[PDB]
Amino acid sequence: MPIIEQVRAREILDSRGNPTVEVEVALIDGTFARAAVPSGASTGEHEAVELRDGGDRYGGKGVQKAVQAVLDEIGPAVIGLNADDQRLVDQALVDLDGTPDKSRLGGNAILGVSLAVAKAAADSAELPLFRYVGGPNAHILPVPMMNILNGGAHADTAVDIQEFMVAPIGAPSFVEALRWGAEVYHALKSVLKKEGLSTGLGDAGGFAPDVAGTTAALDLISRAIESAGLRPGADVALALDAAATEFFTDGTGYVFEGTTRTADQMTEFYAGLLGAYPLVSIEDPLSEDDWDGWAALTASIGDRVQIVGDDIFVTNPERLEEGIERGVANALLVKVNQIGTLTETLDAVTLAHHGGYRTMISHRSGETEDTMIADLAVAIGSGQIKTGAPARSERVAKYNQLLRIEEALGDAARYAGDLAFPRF
Amino acid sequence: MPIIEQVRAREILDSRGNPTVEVEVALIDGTFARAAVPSGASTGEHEAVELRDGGDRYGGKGVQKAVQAVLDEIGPAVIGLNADDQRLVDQALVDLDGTPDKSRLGGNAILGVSLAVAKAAADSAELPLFRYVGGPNAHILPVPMMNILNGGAHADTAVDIQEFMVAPIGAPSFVEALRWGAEVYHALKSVLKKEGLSTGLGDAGGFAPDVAGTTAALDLISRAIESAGLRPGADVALALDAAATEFFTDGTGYVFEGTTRTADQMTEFYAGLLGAYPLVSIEDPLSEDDWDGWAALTASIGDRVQIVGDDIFVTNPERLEEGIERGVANALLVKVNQIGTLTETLDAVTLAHHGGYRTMISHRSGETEDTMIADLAVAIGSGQIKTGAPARSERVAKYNQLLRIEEALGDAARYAGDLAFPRF
Amino acid sequence: MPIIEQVRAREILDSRGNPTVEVEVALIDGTFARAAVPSGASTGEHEAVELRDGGDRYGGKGVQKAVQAVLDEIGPAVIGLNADDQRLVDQALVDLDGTPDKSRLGGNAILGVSLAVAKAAADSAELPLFRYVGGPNAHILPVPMMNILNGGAHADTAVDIQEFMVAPIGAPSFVEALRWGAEVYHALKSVLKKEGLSTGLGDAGGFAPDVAGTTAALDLISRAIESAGLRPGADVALALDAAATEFFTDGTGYVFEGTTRTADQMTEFYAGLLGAYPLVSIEDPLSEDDWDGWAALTASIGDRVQIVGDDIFVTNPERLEEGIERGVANALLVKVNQIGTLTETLDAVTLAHHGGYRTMISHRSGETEDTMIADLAVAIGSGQIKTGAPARSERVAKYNQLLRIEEALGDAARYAGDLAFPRF
Amino acid sequence: MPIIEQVRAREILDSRGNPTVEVEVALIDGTFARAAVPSGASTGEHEAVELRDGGDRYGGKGVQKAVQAVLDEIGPAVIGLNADDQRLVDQALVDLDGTPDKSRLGGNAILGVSLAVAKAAADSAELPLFRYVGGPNAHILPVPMMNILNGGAHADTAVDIQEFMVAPIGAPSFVEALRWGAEVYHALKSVLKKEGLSTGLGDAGGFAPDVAGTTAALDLISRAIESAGLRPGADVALALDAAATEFFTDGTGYVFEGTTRTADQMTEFYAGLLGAYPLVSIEDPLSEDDWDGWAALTASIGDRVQIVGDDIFVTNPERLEEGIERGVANALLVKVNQIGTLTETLDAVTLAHHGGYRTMISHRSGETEDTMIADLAVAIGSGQIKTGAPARSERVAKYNQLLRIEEALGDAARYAGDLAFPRF
Ligand SMILES: [Mg+2]
Ligand SMILES: [Mg+2]
Ligand SMILES: [Mg+2]
Ligand SMILES: [Mg+2]
Repeated sequence: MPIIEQVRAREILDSRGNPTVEVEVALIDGTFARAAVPSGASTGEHEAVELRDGGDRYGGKGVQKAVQAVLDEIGPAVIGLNADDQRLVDQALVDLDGTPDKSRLGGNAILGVSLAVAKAAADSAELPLFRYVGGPNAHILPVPMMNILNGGAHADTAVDIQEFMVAPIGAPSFVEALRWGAEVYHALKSVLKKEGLSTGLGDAGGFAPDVAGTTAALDLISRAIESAGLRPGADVALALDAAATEFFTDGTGYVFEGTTRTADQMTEFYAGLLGAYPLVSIEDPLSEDDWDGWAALTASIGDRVQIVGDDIFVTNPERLEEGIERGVANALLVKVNQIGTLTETLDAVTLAHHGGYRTMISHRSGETEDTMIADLAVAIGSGQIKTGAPARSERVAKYNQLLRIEEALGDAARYAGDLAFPRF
Repeated sequence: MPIIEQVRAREILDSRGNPTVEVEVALIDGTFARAAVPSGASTGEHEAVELRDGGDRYGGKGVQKAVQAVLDEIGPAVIGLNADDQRLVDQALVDLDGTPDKSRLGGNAILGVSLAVAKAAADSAELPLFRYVGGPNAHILPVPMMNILNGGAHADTAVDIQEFMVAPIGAPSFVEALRWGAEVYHALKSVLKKEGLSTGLGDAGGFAPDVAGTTAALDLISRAIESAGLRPGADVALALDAAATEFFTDGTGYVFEGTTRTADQMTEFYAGLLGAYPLVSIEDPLSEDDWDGWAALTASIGDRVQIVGDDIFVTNPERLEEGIERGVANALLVKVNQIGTLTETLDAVTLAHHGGYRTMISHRSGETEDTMIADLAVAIGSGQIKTGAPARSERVAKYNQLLRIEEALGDAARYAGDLAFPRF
Repeated sequence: MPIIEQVRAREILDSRGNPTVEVEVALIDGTFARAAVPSGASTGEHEAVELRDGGDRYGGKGVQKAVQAVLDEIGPAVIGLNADDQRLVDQALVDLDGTPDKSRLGGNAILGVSLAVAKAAADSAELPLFRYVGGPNAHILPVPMMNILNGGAHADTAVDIQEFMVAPIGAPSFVEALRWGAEVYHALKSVLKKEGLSTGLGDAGGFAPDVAGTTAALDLISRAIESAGLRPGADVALALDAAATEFFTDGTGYVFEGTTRTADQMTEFYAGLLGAYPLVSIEDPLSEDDWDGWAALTASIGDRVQIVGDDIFVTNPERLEEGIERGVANALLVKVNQIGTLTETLDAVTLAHHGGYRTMISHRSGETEDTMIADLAVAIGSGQIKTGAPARSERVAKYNQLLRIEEALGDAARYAGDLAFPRF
Repeated sequence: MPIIEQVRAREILDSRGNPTVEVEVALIDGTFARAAVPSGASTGEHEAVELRDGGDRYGGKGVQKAVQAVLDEIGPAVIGLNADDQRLVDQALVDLDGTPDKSRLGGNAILGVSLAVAKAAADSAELPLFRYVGGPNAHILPVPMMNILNGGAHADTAVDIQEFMVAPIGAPSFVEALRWGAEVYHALKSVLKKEGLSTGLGDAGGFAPDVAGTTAALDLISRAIESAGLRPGADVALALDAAATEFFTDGTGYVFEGTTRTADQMTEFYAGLLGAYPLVSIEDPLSEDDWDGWAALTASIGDRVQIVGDDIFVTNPERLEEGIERGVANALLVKVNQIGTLTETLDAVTLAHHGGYRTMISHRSGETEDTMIADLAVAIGSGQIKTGAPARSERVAKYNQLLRIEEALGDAARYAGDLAFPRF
């Protein structure tokens, strides 16, 4: 019954106003599903390749070639397959491209199809997406890791740390956790007026105030948590995405808060912040190929704090395996578009989970109205999601979808809360 | 649509000819599913309680009280629930019993319903059981851990080790792995005739030859592997279930091969066998509450060999958590009937997998024609199953079901093979 | 509507771990049915031929050639036929083979299809298999003839009689009859410990104790019946399968309990046991082509005791006709795989029933999880089944299926009990 | 699905213009079936009781009380039952009447319902009636036993033998057998004109010529067979229904061809005719309670000729059992209305078939347009039917239905031919 009958794509805009791919899949039983592909502002070196058109149109970021690839080549390869055979469909897509990085049809063309197929299979089975992907034990609502203040390559300030997140770990439920996050984001606006700092927003929906650096930024978020009537750490803890590749010079070191520092010095710095602040997680504290520094840092602070690989793993099973052997990080950031299929995303989660590593499902800078990642975070029981500040519908659509999943689960829902961060 | 409409149970016989519970669930959409409950010959102290009738009938092992509980109390609690809400159904069963060990309605009455509901939900979604429970990424065929020679409480011999298993890790596919296992079991019969040793079978379908002890038994299996044209270790490795509670005296020590030994001495013994034999796994090397010995042994040999907790964990999240904190074992044996629900089984797998621990899905001595555990092993991607020697349909029905799942997965199937045992 | 649309086979394992054929049939109305083929350890000379692959694989017992025959030749001959036309389908299979013994496609390839078609027709009619084959008057639950102690070619002992069965004839219902059988099998284990005799199992799930011979074996079973609180004969009677071909030399005589004896002497021996023991049935008391001895023996004791032809008839209408004319035996053992189709099985039953002969539906040494024979025994109202000891799911699956049929029939069920053996 | 929803009866006329019962049954799935009850001109003492109204209407033979019983009592007892549970339905009817002979609601009210239910179940299963009752092996077309010349209580002539039948045993198919029967009946009319004998018809559609007696009558039928171009015996054999109760005086003897004779003398007479004429069957050669004579006669000629019990058995399992023990007759006449249910009819067939006895399905003098008995004769593989001369649609409707069943069976049809009468 859930036989793929039709596949079409169109060019749409992402939350930053740049083009991205949207796919629709129709099954012979009348099932219709739609999936949209996110896009990162700055991409890892090792991510799957997005096909972009080049030329004058949309500053060269058009995706009419990806749309044409879905119609000319991918559609004809998957019509007649069963939508339930996700692995067969993703294999057919990977084999049809024939490149390691999906540079021929584009990670953007292939992921659209992989996701739309998974959605059509779940509709066909009459199961919500989280249940279809995760089975009947998918019930864990994740701690929302909300980026309410920006630095690094996301601003023109003194702050080299890219994202400052709040984590409402002490909340009893996801519905309360979301409210705590909202009320801290609103308090932080009011505190930014109090100090004459800018309340202008950036791409991920958080603030970019021109502050001294890392500790200044943390101090303001602590204020905001207290302003909201919540206790820092016990109620709302903190996390960073250093995105340290962005302030790394190839062969050279970490140009960080007006000094060049070694992997080991960055480590000293981070251990500093652990002592002074309620930190549950630090993502990309060192750069995408700094294999020895990462190993050193994990060994130094990995018992004290979740260490998350983003750019170093790019959701890539080959790269995560290298890090697990090397004792590199204790968590994986999961970005479906880094790898290009749902199948390869879940193989990477499996390697992580079976390996002792936690997962954090992540948005991209360039998001869509698509909420698949809220379903995915519950499906894999990550207990953690990074999908933005509680402002901008490309962020809030995910939180709204988590409210809906929590409601659907009833007394079966469990909020990960402090059990996501047992090192804290 | 998949609303529970009717629930009935009956008394049937298990593979040992003792009574057990069979449940049927009908949904309002016409879906009908049947599940049978296995039973262990010797049970752990901490396992969920089976309701048995007592009295003259079937040596007191009747289950007409469990059948009556399904009709009088459980049926009325779950009619009207949705079969897809496994967690809601299992919660309703656990709340209705109201005991920690399921001593009021019986782990046997509750598990029948939990399993039959999961089967009816999968039929209703039109998904094979492994896909419904594991999602579209369920594709790993497990290494069959085949018990071809018995000792301990399963014989009256000098052999204190309970089960001697072959593991066809070097096979390219599950279909070949099964054949390798069969051909080694058949070769071992012929080798047992050659030495005038008995070829009479026991409960798990393997041999119980009266041999010197552990090393004698290993030597005969090595012969059999070679007799089959396979290389010990590279093609067919070995595993034990010591079931060391069976030769443990409370407060006293391990009465093992004509000596009382300490946890540490047992450890010396096991490290001995690692050096001399291609061992991938040892299960219950020490007793169900020997928390300090287990920790010591894991630390000593856990890097060299999978260490499996059976009786020490009884598939119980509270007990597995205690072992993970204490650094006790690196794998969990998964026996649905030890805990009493599918929900609590998957919570225990989740704790294991997320914790770095491997899983091995297990049969019970008293099995049925039911093949749910073949589906479960693929659903959770355990990469390992312990469901008997390749003789007796209560064992072979599971292997036959794994052939069927492999065939259904097509080029999406992956055989766990040597990737199940990275320490070897 | 019940038009055969698809036919596929696969290689699976039987209860002895040797390969056998499994067939699936799909009808255009969405009906899906599965049937598995049993296999005998030692076969009659005149049985339908099993195709086996030869070569190294599985000791030459592979059935990939039978699987290929189902896909290459049988499938194409029966797609488009109506599943309800069993006789047309079986004729098409017999004509396509074109041999008298089914040596071209294999009795194993043809029976799989014949059985799977009958199952799909019954599902399509929405009738349980026993009702579809036997009509609305199929309601007689058979006396289970349970082989709890082995001799002959099934052991290396002094006992030349192959099977010693208990028959719970005085039971009020099949559910009680099964319990009586179980409780006698369990009592007999305990009595075998008491005498230091082995409790190791053989292929049919019974014991093979090294005892003096026939009378010794009977004495132990009588003890076991009494140990269970039942009266020998009135509650639990006895039956033998001598399988006398196994101890016959072509042209020479019956090498039986350390003497060569004539057909007439064997007869004297059997008449001896009738006098001393509550015997309801003796199967193959003389060899497969000893036409004159059989006639002599039937005339001598046929009024005192059921005499069953197994190897002499091989469920073959041509051979049963020869025996009915010659006054040879008063019952037929019915083994679907001896003849190769359901149609030819029922033609043989018809000849038997219309001829005054009773029928006993039989398992094979190599069984599957398939329970078709429980349905067949009720469908033809045999009042007698031989499907093993009440241990091993390849045996117990049949007894469990008889419990289910009894339950489905309600107050319409009748237990054959002592009305199966009017000579006793 | 095939749940009995509605049951209604009406009064209709039989082939003799007397009232009889017609029943309709509707199932909740929309299945509608109609059955009519035959009636015998002269009934056996032991037959099930027909309810008749008494009074002026239709000479007291009205059945409005039977119609009222179906609406007032039987309908309410069987609405809600499953039509497939024939045994449960027939039991409910037998229990509701509560008499041994069905004298409270009438064998006529109960049989209508039993038959209409069986028809509705077969429609619901989408199986022709013969296949639903007999299973997929129902394929034997019976030899038509055609009564072309009447005597006894069916005429006012010198002929005490009630029915003279032709049996086209040497025909290759039922379609040819029917034609042979027709052509002999037509030839016999022409031969009756040649001798100035009457060609006026009686109730069973045959001739009643005023001839000398038995041998005269046989001689005329032989002529007719030859006149048709067929060989007596090899092509068309003979059978009688003596109906000897009709010429028996209680305690006294057999007033037969102008003499009072003993059971033994009747026997001498019959053995006489065997020597002189190609006789395959003689029905009721002695009276309904002449148990010792019947036994004597069977022993004398039973090896030479089928001996059929009609009035002595009345299709009654209790009475057939008495005859089988006493060695009384070798065949049973099967008249559904003698017993009152389909279930009890098939129990009687089962006892017969399993007992070495043949069956002959029979019409009644008072028949309807109903053809159920053609289906029943194939369903039970009787190989013999007695349903009249090949004239009158109450007779020919059955033959026409056998043509239809033969056509539907295709190359699966087998004509019983000479295999119905192995003694000839
Ligand atoms: Mg990042
Ligand atoms: Mg164990
Ligand atoms: Mg035999
Ligand atoms: Mg008559």
